[PDB]
Amino acid sequence: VNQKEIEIAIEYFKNYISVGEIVATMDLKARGISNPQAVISKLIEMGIIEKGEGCYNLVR
Ligand SMILES: [Gd]
Ligand SMILES: [Gd]
Repeated sequence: VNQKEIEIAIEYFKNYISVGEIVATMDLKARGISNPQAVISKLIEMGIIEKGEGCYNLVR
């Protein structure tokens, strides 16, 4: 997973606190992330975001 892509996704979830799986996937691809699934998994691993039911929440 690319480091610039990690920084792009982090900034995205900071501005969008709770976002659905499908909107997040669409919006991350729009900001140049071809594989948002991989970046999202890494952000969960890092404790940046948590996964609910088809929704991602910024841990804070
Ligand atoms: Gd939780
Ligand atoms: Gd959760």
